[PDB]
Amino acid sequence: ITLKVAIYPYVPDPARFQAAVLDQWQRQEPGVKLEFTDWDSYSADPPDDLDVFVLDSIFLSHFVDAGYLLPFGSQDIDQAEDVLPFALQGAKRNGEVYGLPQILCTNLLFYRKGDLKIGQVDNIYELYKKIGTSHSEQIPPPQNKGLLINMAGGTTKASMYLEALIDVTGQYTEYDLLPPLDPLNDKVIRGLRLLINMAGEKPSQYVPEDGDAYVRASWFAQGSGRAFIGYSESMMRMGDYAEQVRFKPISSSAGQDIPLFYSDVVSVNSKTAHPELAKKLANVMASADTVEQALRPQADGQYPQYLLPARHQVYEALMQDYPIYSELAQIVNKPSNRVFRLGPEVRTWLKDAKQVLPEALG
Ligand SMILES: *c1nc(C)nc(N)c1C
Repeated sequence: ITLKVAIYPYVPDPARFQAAVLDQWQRQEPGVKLEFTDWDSYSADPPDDLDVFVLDSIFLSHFVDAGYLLPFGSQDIDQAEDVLPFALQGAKRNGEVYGLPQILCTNLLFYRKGDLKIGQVDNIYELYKKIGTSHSEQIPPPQNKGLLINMAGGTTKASMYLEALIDVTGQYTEYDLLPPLDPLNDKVIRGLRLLINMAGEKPSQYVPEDGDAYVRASWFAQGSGRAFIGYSESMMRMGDYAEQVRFKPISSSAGQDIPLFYSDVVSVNSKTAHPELAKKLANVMASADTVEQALRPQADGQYPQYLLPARHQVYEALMQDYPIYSELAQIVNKPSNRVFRLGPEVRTWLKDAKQVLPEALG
């Protein structure tokens, strides 16, 4: 018996995840072989021979209604009480749990220590009041000037549009029915344009030819820009500098915010020939032990990945050695937090949004 598995591809160090999963799997099932494969939910559906895999929850509704996944009954979920409540709830559809939460993500406002004025900023308009508009298109921005932020790519901008709308309306929704692309929401568009105005056009739309997703974090640590909005994982790349930066959650408006989080969940193929064994592996990949092992440094010169876990036990175990995880645990335990979900017609809607958003954003 060989199981085909795919870990989440977009992390600072996927090799650390692959080694943690293999190590933990072998402790319970040394005879069942694992064949690790490359798979991305943003540009592909689940292959028929891919047994276990990790996906971004915006695609969960589509996969469920298409008959691709195998639901997890209550007796198929290990230590459900340790999993953050909002994360567990965001993994349900048609009354069933369709995925096991592994990683969570959210943009944060990074500023340098000593710069107390930015420490008080709570939303993008207050940020604009402090740093103002960019006055250069150079890449990267001048030393200690402007905002660093990745807004390159269609789905990123489409995602940002939909998260902002929920803040504008002040009511959470899983978007079972996606919104009209014609009468576009003005408040949301003005907000997205403010971010571009603060960061510069070319700098905000830049894509490195080597595909380094954490390049803006390296520019910030070197002295570029005054503020940087990016995921928590950006800190692994900062390395030694991670201790010198400060960070806090930032809203796209003055209101109720409703903190939204991207959630990467572990699911099982409805077509798998090994249902219980597959469910056993899904639990291992999402267990507190393998996630802690994947986030911790595994060789000399290595730094923590700084990814957000979905179980309480991981934050507790990483805290002593890495005090940064204490502030991340606090952000993640807010009562109002929610998982970012999109309707069953995501793919088509994304195609349509690509023909109208760039023009609206200038
Ligand atoms: C979290 N959030 C996003 C949007 N993308 C990645 N890769 C992660 C880990």
